[PDB]
Amino acid sequence: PMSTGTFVVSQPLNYRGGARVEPADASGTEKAFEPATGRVIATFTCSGEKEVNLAVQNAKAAFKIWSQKSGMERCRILLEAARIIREREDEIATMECINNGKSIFEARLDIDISWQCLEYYAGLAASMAGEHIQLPGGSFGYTRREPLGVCVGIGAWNYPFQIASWKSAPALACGNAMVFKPSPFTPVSALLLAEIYSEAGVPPGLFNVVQGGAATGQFLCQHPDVAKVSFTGGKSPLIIFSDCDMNNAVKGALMANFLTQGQVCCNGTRVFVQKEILDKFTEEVVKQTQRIKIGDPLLEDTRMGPLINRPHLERVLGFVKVAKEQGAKVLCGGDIYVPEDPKLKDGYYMRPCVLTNCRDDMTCVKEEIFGPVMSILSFDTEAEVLERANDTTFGLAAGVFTRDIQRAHRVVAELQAGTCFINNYNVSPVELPFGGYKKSGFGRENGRVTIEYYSQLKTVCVEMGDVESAF
Amino acid sequence: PMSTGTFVVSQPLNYRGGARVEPADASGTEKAFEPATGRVIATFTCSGEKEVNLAVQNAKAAFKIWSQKSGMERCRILLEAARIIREREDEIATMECINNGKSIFEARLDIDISWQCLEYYAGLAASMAGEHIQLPGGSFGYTRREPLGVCVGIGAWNYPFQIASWKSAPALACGNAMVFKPSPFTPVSALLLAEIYSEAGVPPGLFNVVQGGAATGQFLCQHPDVAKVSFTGGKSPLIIFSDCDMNNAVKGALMANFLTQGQVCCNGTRVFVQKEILDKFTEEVVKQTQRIKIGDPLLEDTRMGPLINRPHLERVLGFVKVAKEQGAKVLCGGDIYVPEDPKLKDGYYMRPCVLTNCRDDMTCVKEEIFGPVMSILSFDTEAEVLERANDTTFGLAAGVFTRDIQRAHRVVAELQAGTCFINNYNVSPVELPFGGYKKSGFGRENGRVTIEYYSQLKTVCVEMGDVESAF
Amino acid sequence: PMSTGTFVVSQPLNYRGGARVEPADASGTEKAFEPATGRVIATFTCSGEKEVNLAVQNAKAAFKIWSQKSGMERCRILLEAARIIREREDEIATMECINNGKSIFEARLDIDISWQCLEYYAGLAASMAGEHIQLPGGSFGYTRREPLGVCVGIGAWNYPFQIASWKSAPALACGNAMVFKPSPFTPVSALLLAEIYSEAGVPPGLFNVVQGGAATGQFLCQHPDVAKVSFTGGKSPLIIFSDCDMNNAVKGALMANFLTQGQVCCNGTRVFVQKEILDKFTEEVVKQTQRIKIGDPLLEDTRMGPLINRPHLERVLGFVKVAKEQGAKVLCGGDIYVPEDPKLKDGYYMRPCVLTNCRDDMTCVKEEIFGPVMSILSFDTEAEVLERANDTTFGLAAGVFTRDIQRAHRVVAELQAGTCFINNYNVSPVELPFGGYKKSGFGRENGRVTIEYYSQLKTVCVEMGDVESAF
Amino acid sequence: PMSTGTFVVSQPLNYRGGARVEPADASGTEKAFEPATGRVIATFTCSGEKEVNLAVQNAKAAFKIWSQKSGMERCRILLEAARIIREREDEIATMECINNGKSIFEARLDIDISWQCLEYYAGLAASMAGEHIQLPGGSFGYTRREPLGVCVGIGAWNYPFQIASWKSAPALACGNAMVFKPSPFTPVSALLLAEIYSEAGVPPGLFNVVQGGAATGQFLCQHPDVAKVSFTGGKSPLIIFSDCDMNNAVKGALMANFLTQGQVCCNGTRVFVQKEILDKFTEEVVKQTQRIKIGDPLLEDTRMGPLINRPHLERVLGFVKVAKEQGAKVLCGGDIYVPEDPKLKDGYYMRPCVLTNCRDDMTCVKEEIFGPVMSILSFDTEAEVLERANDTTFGLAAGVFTRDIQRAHRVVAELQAGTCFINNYNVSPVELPFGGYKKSGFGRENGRVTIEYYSQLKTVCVEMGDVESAF
Repeated sequence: PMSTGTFVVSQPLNYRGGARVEPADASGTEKAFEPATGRVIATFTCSGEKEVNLAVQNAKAAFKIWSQKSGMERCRILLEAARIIREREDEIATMECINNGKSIFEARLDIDISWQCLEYYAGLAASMAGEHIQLPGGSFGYTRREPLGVCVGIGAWNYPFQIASWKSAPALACGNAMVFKPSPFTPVSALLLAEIYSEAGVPPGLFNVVQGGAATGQFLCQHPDVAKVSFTGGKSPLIIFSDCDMNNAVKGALMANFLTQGQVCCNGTRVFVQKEILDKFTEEVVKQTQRIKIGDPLLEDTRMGPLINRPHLERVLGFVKVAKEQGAKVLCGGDIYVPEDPKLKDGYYMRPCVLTNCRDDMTCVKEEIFGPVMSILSFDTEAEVLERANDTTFGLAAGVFTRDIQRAHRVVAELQAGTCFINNYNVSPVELPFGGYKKSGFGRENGRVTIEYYSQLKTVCVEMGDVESAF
Repeated sequence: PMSTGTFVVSQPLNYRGGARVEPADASGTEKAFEPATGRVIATFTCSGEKEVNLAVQNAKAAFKIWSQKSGMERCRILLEAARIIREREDEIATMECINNGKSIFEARLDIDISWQCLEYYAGLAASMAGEHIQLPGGSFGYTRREPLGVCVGIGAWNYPFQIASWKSAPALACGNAMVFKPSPFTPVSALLLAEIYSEAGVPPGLFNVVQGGAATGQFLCQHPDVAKVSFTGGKSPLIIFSDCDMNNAVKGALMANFLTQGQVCCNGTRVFVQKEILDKFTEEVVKQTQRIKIGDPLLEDTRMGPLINRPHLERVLGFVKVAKEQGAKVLCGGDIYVPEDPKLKDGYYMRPCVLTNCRDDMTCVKEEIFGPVMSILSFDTEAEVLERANDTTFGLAAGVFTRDIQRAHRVVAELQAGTCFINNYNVSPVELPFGGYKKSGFGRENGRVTIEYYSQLKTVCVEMGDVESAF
Repeated sequence: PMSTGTFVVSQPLNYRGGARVEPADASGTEKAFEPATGRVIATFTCSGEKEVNLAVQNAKAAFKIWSQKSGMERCRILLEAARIIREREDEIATMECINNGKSIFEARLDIDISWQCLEYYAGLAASMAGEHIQLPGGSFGYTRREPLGVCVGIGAWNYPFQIASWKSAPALACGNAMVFKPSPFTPVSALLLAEIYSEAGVPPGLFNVVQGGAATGQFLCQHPDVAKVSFTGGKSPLIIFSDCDMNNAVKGALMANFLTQGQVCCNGTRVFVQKEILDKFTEEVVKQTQRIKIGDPLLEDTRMGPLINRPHLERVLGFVKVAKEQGAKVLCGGDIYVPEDPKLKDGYYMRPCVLTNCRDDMTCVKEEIFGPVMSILSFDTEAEVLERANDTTFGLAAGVFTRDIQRAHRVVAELQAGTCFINNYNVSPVELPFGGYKKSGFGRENGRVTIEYYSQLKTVCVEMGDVESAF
Repeated sequence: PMSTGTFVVSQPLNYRGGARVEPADASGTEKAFEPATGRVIATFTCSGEKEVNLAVQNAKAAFKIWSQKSGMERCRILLEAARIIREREDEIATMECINNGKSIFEARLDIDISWQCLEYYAGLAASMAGEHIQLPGGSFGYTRREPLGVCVGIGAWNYPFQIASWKSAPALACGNAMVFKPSPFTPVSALLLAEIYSEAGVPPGLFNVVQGGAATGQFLCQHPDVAKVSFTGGKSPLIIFSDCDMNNAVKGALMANFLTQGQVCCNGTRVFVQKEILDKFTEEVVKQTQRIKIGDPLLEDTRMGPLINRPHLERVLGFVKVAKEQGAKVLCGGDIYVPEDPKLKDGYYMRPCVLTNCRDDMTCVKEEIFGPVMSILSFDTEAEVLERANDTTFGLAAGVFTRDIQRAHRVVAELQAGTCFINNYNVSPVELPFGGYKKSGFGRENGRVTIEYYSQLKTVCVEMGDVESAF
């Protein structure tokens, strides 16, 4: 029932004690946009010290109720929330599209990851166990993972609903309360999650929302009743060898660069192509790039939406200008795009860019752009690429395309990237295990480790006999 | 063959590439003492930036060799190290006593923990595995725990050999190298571990030692080739109820206060005693305290050695003076002790102190002393104690003495302490699981969690089929 | 909308390919009853060899489809099944009462365990992973837990819907098909589960139901295409010491003996009471037993329903007759009960029995009755009870009532029972972890172990280098 | 110090109470041989019912002591046993060859796995923990893995010392005793393990040895005080595709067939070779097979020793005769071998056999020979091999040789074998994880699962509040 060019926020954008509330305090005002049209969908207040304290106080009170509930009870409520997310999926997805600009196609995938996340941690809540140890003379020791208390979740604008779910679901599962601060660019979708938690049966104040930027963030970090804060080198390389499957290598390169309008750090933007296939590959990539459907993100066939902001679009367009000044050849795009739909005339659109004759010294190769810009770097040998792509940090991903699996594993072994892809590339947030493949699951280690972030181990030792005095 | 009043360091105190070396660069000079006699056992150079660089560079080189060895090979070496520590135990324990001042009796327990710790992480090294996940169409995702590289360990003076062992054993078991900076108070024992690692078969420079203070520490933290750095409300309460086992409560109180000369934060120095037993308990506690054998730490019957240095002893005596000014009754000790052996005359000795008529407003009750000082606070009800001991942080321990186990579990539940003891109290470092009970073992969570600190998870996704393009 | 004295089966009681079917081959005929009224609710054919073959062949085909689906897809379906069980709970619970005779109070608790069980194994399906190991020279090894194929589940009459869910949920979560053979006494409720699995989206034939007894069972076990079969000394002691909480000890004794009409092996029927409290306890237990509401199991206030069938009721009454012949004093019950409601006149009712002056030589003390019969044995010392109750097997449970927790732990340590209760008793099936406490959860070991029963570990080794020939 | 043609057993071959004993009771007599010479090294008594009882009663007494020792103490003893095995390795390995006939080369590998096994389970013993669960109102539930009691380990003749170690280490690590029955062919080496356990500090009776056959085995299974018994369709295929690395494929085929004189079921004896490379491969395999050094197993350069005994050697030669009658071409070997050393003149030697023009209808292809016999079957397509090798059971292994990894993984997926090898083949016992690769480790799952086999989970529930009565 919701469409592009019509949405306007009509309710308060903070959320405390199970209801939408206006900030009690100001730390500034921000404007949220519909990137597809360039319309202001909200002029909202950033939360001040007093508003931040009301949220934390109200979450501390909920924490006391929720932490005392069983893992079984907590699981029940989180599984309900996942069911509500699943039922209201298209409504949630369209709202994320309206405010962020990603295609409905990509918003649905992010929403899926969100309710899957909830189910996973709900399951972990119901199956949590500590250790029990036997001590001589009937004595014993035991451990328990306990919540920390009020957790602060800091959002980002690229995956607003998903970052909200990903932070709250494990924190809540362990028995914590959370005060969530969305990115000021994207305030809207986090409130849908807040409402859903309430509807599911979460105690009022367990999941609170405070809008604001840096000042709000500082107030949250400095708060004495806040237990923990959950925040959110060379760029991600993609190595294409001459022996690879060309069609799959091209598909992978496009997915690596133009999903989420290339606005993510997990994007494999440094495309190293072997000299022999270099000409054939570039020809095919440009042909395919020029065919990407740009327009209204609510349209099912749209694959490229607008960029997050006008400042952001301008910054990306500046990278393109610097690249051709540094000697790169713009094969296609990197120009402002004006869509055929008149309602989209002032949207933050640009044609996806493919740059060739790229060098390691270039700032477009050295720096993360956060726009749809592919840098094609030519290479000759396996030793050369490994030497050129060594500067990759653990926090980044990497992709390798070669029919030789000895070569593939050898390249992956030497690469310092945390996530490596052989004959594929997935653009998925860092938190998601196994490179965010659809039918992957989460394994057990991801959950165990993220649970440890939102908890602490309490140890109890019960002496059944007499004390062994050294004195 | 080694005794008190005779030891003098005759070799360099830094350790690089399998040998004792002298600092290349200097950041100051320090004096290490024999606390039992007050003798200078070493005048050593604090490592400067160039010395810190040589250590990290030599360890970066060792890591490259060691990380490539199998977990089985790494286990083999760490098990040999444990065997050597076990064989050379008395020699290591006397060295620990000479520089630190703890009784031989307590030093042996710390050396036992140290070789047990190596055996544990050796075992984990041999049994480490990542996850394997199945993906549609014969594709698969998998994970590997990888070492980080060069890790920094920062020693403390209260458990020198044990802290060196505790930080280096997991770090090395993951495939990392380590540059260790002992407390400048206690430089000696870390070199015995250094030598043992070499003897066990560790590649040269895998476990390096840099002496120094804050300046050396800063150069280590600021070093770009350093992957990780492992560093070392109210104080620990002990609640004695009128229904408890008096003899066990007294034994527990003495252990909680006078082990390691009361110089640890783990010590349960805030002793809350119920009004009825208060008189009977204090009488027994003073009787038992006055019987603690003070003297040469290398003597088998010694239970109390000297304090770490003269500044620390003076600071502790200052606390006692302020306490009697604040209105506390010194029941015994808190005075400088002159041992009967003349060689021990300038040792940092004091009689263990018992203070009564203590208040929550007193600085001796509010502040951690790091000396043998017991503060006895009278209480009337269970609600009162819980309200008075609520200010305890998670990093601290707590002890409860009551014959009513419902009362015991109720008290432990309300207490915020990370380690709670029912009808006992163990003074053991926070790292040690299950309150450091002698025949406890480590369980599996401790090892798993500490391994995660010294490692990182690498994910590889192997696509067996074709790429599913969104475009 | 469903009530006692009106239900009659109107559909076939076998289930294959997503529909109810009449057995293709016979192995006899059975009659299922409404124990509350003594009415025949069904006359059904026991499955023959050809019918058993059709169900295993059908399951083998569904297995091939299901085992190829992802853990995530399997989880989705199982969570839908749990949702449907939860929605249709009262309808399932009344059906369980109608055929089995347990109170709706207990029936609801049984249906709760069933859908909780489903959710737990759905969660495990989505998080399943094998191991990944690194081998020298880039080679690697990995494991995968694979389904077995067609699994066979044998039902029991005391927990019909619960046993069906408990066996099918883990088997299905792994990727197996299941042919389920309910107890001929209770054929009805398993078909509600089979219909729910279908409704949830399970492939036709993944959960097939074959009616029959021993012959049907043998054919299933003998079948070559059946991977695995899941089947359904002294008796469970309850030790009441003179120092215990009398009211809690009485409540625990009633729960331990008269839940599920005392028709389970988990029942703590051997009640050892210390000489001093023996008189006081017996007086209170009889007073409380005589207050148990016997009647229509569909009534909310009913705590005791009828016994499974007339043969069973007669067998239990026989035990009571032998007991008074052996010298026991029937304090209350053990007599045929004729309920006030005329529609229940022909139901399998008896008054719950309390026997005193019991001896270890008595057959009522030596043998499991499977009826509401409590045997009170007097005892004098802790050493005496431990000697008299030592004959308890690991498969049984045990209960201890004492205010002294050292005594409690000492008794539990010496007892050979697999499940021990201190100051409580739960009557729960063996499969359920942590003595089947409400708000316990399942922990992680239970699920892990039961998943291992329904799966097998496949190992794959990928050689990346050259083969190291011994020759 | 020990050499071929000189060894004679001079001590009793049963072991009870920390000493070698003569069986109390008999069930026949057997002769043990030196397969290299054909000499009788022992004429020993098979254990009767009374001897089996004495061993069990003795073990039961040591269990009571050992089960009460801490996990830490058992670990210490098992690590000592591993150290003694490691020190006395060459002595144990020569004894293993003397009686079994495997090459000292392979015997040393067996002995390595043995002491590695002990270390792994020693580590698990020290780190064992149960679960702890929190229940409402301060109540709690906890689990503990307890030993079973007296376990029985049945030996095999192909890995005598290794099987003894593989069964005794997890049982003893769990707190059980074990009564071990070696294969009557190989009685000697198990006594070396028995002696070592004693020397390490194991209580007398912990690891007892009863010599005997099937009769002795039955007595052990039938014994009422025995808790558990640990016992020892087409054959293992090896698929060589035309696209593979020929030299590696040949090496792998020789390893798969001629290691342990081809006397194991894990040997990949069904060698399917693609029509194109068939001629080239056969030529190379025969060339390499003819170069295998047959002789004194104690000689360092020996790769093939004699077969276990005269009957086995004769049975294998019979298979070769039937094969050429069925139409197979003996390319090399399958003939009695007379070694140049005159002391080995009556040893059970034969030349390793290579058969070509093999059919699926042949008994040499259908049946497991347990001798050095390779059956080369020609094939044309991938679909054909998968159809011909489908009959492989889960208990068997499989090997695939192809440069195409998609093909390799596709073949491995379709194969029903429990262990699959890509571009390699390891002949290792089933118990060993990750196809028994040298620097593999055991991972965590293997140990977890073999501990569960030798233990039972005891659950304790502590009620802190009031009993919730249904009545």
